[PDB]
Amino acid sequence: SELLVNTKSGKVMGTRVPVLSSHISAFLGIPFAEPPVGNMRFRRPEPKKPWSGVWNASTYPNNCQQYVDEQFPGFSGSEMWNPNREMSEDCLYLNIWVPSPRPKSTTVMVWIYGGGFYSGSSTLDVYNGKYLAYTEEVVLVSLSYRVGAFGFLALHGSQEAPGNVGLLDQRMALQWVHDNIQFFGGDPKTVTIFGESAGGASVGMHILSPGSRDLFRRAILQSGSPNCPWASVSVAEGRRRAVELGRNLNCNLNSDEELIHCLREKKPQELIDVEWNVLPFDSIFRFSFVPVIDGEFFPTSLESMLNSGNFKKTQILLGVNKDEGSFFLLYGAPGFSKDSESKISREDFMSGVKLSVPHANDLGLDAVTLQYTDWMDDNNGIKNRDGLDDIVGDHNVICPLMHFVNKYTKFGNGTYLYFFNHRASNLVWPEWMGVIHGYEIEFVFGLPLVKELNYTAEEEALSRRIMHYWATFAKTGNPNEPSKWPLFTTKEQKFIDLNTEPMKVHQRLRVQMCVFWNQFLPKLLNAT
Amino acid sequence: SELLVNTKSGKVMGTRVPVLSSHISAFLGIPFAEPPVGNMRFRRPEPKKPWSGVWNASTYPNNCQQYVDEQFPGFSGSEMWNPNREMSEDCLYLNIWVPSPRPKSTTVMVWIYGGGFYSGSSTLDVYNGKYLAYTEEVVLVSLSYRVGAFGFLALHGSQEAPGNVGLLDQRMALQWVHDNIQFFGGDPKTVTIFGESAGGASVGMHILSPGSRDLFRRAILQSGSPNCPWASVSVAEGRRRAVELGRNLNCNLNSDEELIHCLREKKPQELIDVEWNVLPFDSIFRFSFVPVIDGEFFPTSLESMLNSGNFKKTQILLGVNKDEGSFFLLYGAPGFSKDSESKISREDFMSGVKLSVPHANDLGLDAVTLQYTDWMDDNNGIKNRDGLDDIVGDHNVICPLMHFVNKYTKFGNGTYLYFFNHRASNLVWPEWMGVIHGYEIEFVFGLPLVKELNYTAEEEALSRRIMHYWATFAKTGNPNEPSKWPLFTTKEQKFIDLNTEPMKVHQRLRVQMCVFWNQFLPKLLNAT
Ligand SMILES: Nc1c2c(nc3ccccc13)CCCC2
Ligand SMILES: Nc1c2c(nc3ccccc13)CCCC2
Repeated sequence: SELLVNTKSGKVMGTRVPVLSSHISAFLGIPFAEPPVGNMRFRRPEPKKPWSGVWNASTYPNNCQQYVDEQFPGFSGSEMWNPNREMSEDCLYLNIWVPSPRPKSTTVMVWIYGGGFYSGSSTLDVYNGKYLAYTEEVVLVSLSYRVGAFGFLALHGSQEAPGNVGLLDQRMALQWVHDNIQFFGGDPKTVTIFGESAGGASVGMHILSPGSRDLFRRAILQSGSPNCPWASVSVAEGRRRAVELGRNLNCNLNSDEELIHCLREKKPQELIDVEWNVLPFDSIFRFSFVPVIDGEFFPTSLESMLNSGNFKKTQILLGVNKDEGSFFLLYGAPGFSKDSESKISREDFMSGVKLSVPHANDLGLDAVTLQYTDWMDDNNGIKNRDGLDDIVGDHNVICPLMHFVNKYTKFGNGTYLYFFNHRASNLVWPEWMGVIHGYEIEFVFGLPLVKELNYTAEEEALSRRIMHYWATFAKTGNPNEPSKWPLFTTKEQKFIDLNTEPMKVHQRLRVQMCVFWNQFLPKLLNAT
Repeated sequence: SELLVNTKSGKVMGTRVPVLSSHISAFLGIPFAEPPVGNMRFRRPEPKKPWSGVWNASTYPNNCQQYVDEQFPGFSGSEMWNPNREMSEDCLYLNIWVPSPRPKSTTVMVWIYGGGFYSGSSTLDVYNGKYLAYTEEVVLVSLSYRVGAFGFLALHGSQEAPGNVGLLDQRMALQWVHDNIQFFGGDPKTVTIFGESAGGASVGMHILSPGSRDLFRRAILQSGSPNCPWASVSVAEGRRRAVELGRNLNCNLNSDEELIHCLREKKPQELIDVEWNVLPFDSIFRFSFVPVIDGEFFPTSLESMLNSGNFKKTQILLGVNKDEGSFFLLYGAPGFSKDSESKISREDFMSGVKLSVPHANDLGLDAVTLQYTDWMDDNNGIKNRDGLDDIVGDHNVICPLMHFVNKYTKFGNGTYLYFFNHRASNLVWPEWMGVIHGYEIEFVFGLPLVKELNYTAEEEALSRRIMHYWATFAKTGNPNEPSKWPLFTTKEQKFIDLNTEPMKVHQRLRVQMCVFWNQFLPKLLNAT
């Protein structure tokens, strides 16, 4: 055996993959649900019928349908994130990298990919778990889940297209892992789900959803938080967008049945083509088809849940990157461009903030500008570029995350917080973008170990520390082997910097700005 | 003669006063209007009937009735500001210090005292013009004007008690100066009115009032601005307070006639006793009987006037002191005390801001706290003490002054701005109060020249510079004799520090904070 495994669904043949100077076993493309094609589009996933024979798990699966990014065709910095396999609706599979020799029972790390809920692949090279599995000796798996319309369309009172289906796909994979990781050497009672962006937000959504709390132990959230403004919509909104999509394809909108049948006949690409049209406003960092607060997956509003402790209580490890805004600005705010150093004028500055705070009213926008502008240097293009980069970041990633942390820490069983602020020496994006959203993942997956990728030795050191913290936290529940990375406490809110220097512990990650967003802004907008 | 002068009202005999190593002539107590006693209380001042004989002008006049401050009885720091002569309703007189030998025609400086409109005397030792008159060879005069109820009660549609009467008294003295300073060697076409606190606000009110624009050339405003929130009330409000006072003395409130007669029978002290009761709210830095925007003295709201250029266009010299709040906090905010270093708790901090912003709503207060609190050190007593000291100062003196400057500069003929931030070495108030409101006046009047007062030599130097700037500006219109004290421009808003070091020019005095008060706060409060 070694490469032959009997799972409760059938047998699977993997491959021996080279890792550094050795090998590992890899089982790629194991199906975990029935292909949600045909009349199953938009419906919740079915558990997969067992198979006879041996499933060949030697190649990656297809990727789900999604919007291909071709804003900088050929550019590696963007291309590295695009589906590198044939897209297909039939894309619910999972991959597992297992050590050699196969362990008896060891920790498991399940990776849930990001992509703003409209994109993502498990087959990307920055998600190749061979290095982590090998260096830390853990079993690592990667899920697949429907993104976009296909995974989050939500005609609420319908069985044909209830929302959150992509969320259910995640769960189903979590189930299969629970019920079969043992045959691969993993301990089902010690699986940690980790994810970034929408993945990190999904993770926190599993910590909240009653139905998923039991299929995992601990969780890691990277630049994501379930309460982030771009991660959920009400049923009403989902309906709104669902129908709006329908009219863009000129579907009969007299009933959900008609609407849905119609959408089920359209070719996948047609859906993607008009997907970005249904948003209700001009905005940046906002996605169309996202999780809906439907009353099932989430019993109540996430805010009540956070306030009542209605969530799984384990320990979590989470964090943020220094320049979370960059990517969003560069891709859709006027004035930024990849080959320029993007100095923004006050005109484009004000245009930017409108895009970042789509729900603010005049007074709100005014309030934001007040805080983010250096009044004694009002028209400085560099300062304006940077201020915008912090508006997007604080509003959309840092401040909601800090909110989550504070409400979770009251009842969780430990919290570790990091601030990743290192720019890879080989970054191909411009220096103005800084430490970009998505850029710590190279570290967590150990790509610096690959000398051919040109990282400095000091960075190799850094990913090994990161990988260890991640692994040790997954096993133990504390990232430190027996300097200490302090626990985060509501009292003395400590966190650490995660860069190549001697570690520094700091306190109160972005308080000043975060009280503005978490307490002032909302009141303002409500009073008005 | 020398000491005998014929004025258009009658002859006056002065005194030769020692000044340093020499002498000067001083004419103290020259009447300028008919004593507003009896049935004239509350009424506008009459020009004084000429007299026969020689008026003996050898002693100071009586002081107007006012509230004596006895919060720290015997303490010089407070006592220095209390009436040092018998108070009387008969107090409209003026004083003039003239050089020896009498000049032919020279610049004139008329001092209008401060006191929040409820107090003030011209006879105080820090307003003794012998040093200025001598060192700079100018004619210096000091007015007297009714303060409190007696000078600002305002039953609008009444001839018996129209408002702004104290303001008219100032004018009348300005008239007499215009019509007779020549007999003392002064040039009526080169009189500069200077004043501090309410005096500085009065000065700006003369620059605005059509009726006074012609009796003076230039103006100096120290820690005051006509648009400061505590300097004026609407006719409605004045009526309100006028009647409220009436009920505290149980006057018949069926008519202005009854009310007024009643108030005219009360002894002066009764009025003072309940004077502070009529305010509409708990507050700090707010006075009861103040100028009313009546449509006569001020044709329109001061804001329209500022916006339309409806004001005298000459050059002005104005400024602020570093710690304008101190005195107000110390006198009526909970937690501050003279012999303690007043570390304020967040409780008293929040109590303080409520007192400083009596018109803010919850959201407004919230907005202030946001800006003035150091969120990463929330409970620091020192930081809270200081923050409050800046709330009061920025809200009540610095920010309105900067507003005035900006609107005036568009149409004035030159503007010079200073930031006085030197703490006298012999200050008897605690170090936490810093550079207190009122404390530059010692400098402007040259008391450091008096060696018996114990100032350092470096301070002697400082008052001579100050006195020169003040004198030279009064003559020329520019404080610099032919480093330069730049003009203030709306473009590059320069100002200078006025302390014993090498002069520094800075830009944009308190922009950040001032945009909050001048533009944000008001909108907020209006939207809500
Ligand atoms: N497509 C991208 C994704 C991420 N970052 C990116 C950064 C730049 C350009 C494209 C990106 C973060 C994870 C999700 C996908
Ligand atoms: N009574 C006072 C006045 C001023 N400052 C003071 C400062 C401390 C205590 C009393 C004061 C400034 C000018 C007006 C009067």
